Amino acid sequence: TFPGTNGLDFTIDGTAGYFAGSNAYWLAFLTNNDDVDKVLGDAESSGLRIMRVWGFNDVNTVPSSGTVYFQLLQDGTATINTGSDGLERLDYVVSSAEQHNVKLIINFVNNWSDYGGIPAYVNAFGGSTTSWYTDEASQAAYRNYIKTVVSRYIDSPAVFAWELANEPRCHGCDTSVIYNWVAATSSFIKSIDSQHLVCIGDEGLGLDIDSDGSYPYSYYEGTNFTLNLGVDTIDFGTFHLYPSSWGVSNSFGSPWVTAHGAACAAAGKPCLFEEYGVTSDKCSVEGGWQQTALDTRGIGADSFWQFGDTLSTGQSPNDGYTIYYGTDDYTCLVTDRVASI
Ligand SMILES: *[C@@H]1O[C@H](CO)[C@@H](O)[C@H](O)[C@H]1NC(C)=O
Repeated sequence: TFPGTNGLDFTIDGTAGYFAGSNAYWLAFLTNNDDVDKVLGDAESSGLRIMRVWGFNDVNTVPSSGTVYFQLLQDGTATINTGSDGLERLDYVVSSAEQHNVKLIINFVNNWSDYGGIPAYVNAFGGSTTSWYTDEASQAAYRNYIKTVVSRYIDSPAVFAWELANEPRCHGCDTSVIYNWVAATSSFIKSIDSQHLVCIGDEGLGLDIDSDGSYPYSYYEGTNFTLNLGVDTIDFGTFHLYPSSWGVSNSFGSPWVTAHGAACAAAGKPCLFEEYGVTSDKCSVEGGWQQTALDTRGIGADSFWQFGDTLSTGQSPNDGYTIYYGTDDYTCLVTDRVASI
């Protein structure tokens, strides 16, 4: 039975529960299978049921030999890499997730320039980071890429959800730009695969319910959380949380979770608290957020940003948010936490 929803709860194998997960954006960019297995086994033994990974890796020129990439976007043409240093790495991750009782969230483009993103489509096809949503050349490539990836794992019970993008924004755009794109893209996915969950991947910006007046609740980044969540072909909401990056205090975080949970409840769909992080005082600050998420109606799961581990190639990436397996912060925010759910 694939992961699903039942009212405000998520389900895995047909059973409802609150699920803890993490993010490991880089998992399908490794080239060592043993390291993939270590990460997913460490997640599994720690009680992480969901892992969110990048399902994209867009380049404007072919990288060095040995470097993983999933799509070359160059001079008006897309070329998808299905070889051993292309989407076969994502294949191994899905296989390993099936062997390790981990369900994956797999997304299809970045908002940001990291690993190409909407900027790499602009470089290849023209336009701008706001026009992208409605530009024919970009959207055709994007959809073809989506169909290419979805078709690889259409029958896998290890896919939690297909996710449109990482943190899509449309700065200054009418909120209908993203809304129509969400509706069209999610309907496209459901036309290919009627059975897996689909979500957006946005940060949750643009929310009137329980607003504190601060900028994250405004609609000027192009997203309207309640509007988009009403799309029939989206199964659950996503929101992220970075107070200092956003110009707000950490005290905004728990109320941000409360406000999104209320919005999810109103929509009749679960919310995934899909990224959150601070770079210091993690146990205390993130622990507070985690408790709010467990206590809030409509929050069905959460996944901290980000998982860390020791790989054969060295420590996995440290962006200051990384919580490494075997450390005290990992005990606080993962192993203790999951055991107590
Ligand atoms: C956000 O969507 C809600 C519907 O869920 C709508 O009532 C509100 O007007 C929208 N606001 C903007 C600026 O899109």
